[PDB]
Amino acid sequence: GMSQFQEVRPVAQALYPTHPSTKDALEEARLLFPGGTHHDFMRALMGYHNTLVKVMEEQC
Amino acid sequence: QFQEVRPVAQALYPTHPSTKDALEEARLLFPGGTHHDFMRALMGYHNTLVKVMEE
Ligand SMILES: [Cl-]
Ligand SMILES: [Cl-]
Repeated sequence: GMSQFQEVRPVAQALYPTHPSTKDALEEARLLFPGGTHHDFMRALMGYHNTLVKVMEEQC
Repeated sequence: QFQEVRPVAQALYPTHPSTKDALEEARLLFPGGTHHDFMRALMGYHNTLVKVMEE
């Protein structure tokens, strides 16, 4: 386990940006991680997307 | 290049059991650069998606 990563609840997180759209958020993430492949980039980001959608949906 | 992704499951891509696990899987794919930049990228996405989902 990588202990620098803790569970992030489906609420706004201070000290990190918020973008106009998921499109924009992907654009800005790609600027920070421009090297390495489009495939790996989407796997990383969409894996997070899918996970967060499931977490949000499963709550009450 | 990119298009807006709705706050729904994307069948082409994996799903993980927790946001910790999804961050770990993302860091395996992108081990370079600072923790700060990694989080700016991933939490920027988190914040954006949360805001759409919350209202
Ligand atoms: Cl850990
Ligand atoms: Cl890290």
